[PDB]
Amino acid sequence: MKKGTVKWFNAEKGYGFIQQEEGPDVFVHFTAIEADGFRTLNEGEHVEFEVEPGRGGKGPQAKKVRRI
Repeated sequence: MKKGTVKWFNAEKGYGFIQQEEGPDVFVHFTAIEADGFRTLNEGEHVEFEVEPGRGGKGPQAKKVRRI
């Protein structure tokens, strides 16, 4: 499980990328956010994402994202 602030999350297409203390590179989609309402994050806000293996096109994906 990883936690960090988001840098940008395109809701139009349904994709985004979260950044941690260092800002590696995680693949997150609108269908990967688990919140109470509209599945999406906020630019400059904190959110916990669960990097998964066979989930992200590149590898580690936010299989489980949470609003913070």
